[PDB]
Amino acid sequence: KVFGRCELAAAMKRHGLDNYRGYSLGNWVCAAKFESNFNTQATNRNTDGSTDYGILQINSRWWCNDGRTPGSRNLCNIPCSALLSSDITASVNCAKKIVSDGNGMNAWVAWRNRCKGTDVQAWIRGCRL
Ligand SMILES: [Cl-]
Ligand SMILES: [Cl-]
Ligand SMILES: [Cl-]
Repeated sequence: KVFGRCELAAAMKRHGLDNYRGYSLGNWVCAAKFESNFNTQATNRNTDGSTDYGILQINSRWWCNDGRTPGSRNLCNIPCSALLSSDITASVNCAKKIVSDGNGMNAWVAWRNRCKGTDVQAWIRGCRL
């Protein structure tokens, strides 16, 4: 599924992400835009052999099991393929654990490089939330 901007903002808000650990909804929408272009099916391979999965490009090195990332952890206790669903629930619950980990949303490289310190409220402008 490729979410529309406001559609995803609403789904994210419903799943408790608005101001979760202090990060306004715009931050989350911005992150998803640059991580996956709002596509729940996005996968991308990393140089170390891990893979990033779904709307928030959650990494098999730490957070999910894909059975092909030697030495990795599965801290969200889910198969990586569950992060590719049209329903964002699994990605959101895992994202809550990631963002609580210590470095906040800096865990998402695209958030740090493209969203952090920007006018993130523009991502939710005009949306019915
Ligand atoms: Cl915002
Ligand atoms: Cl593995
Ligand atoms: Cl959803």
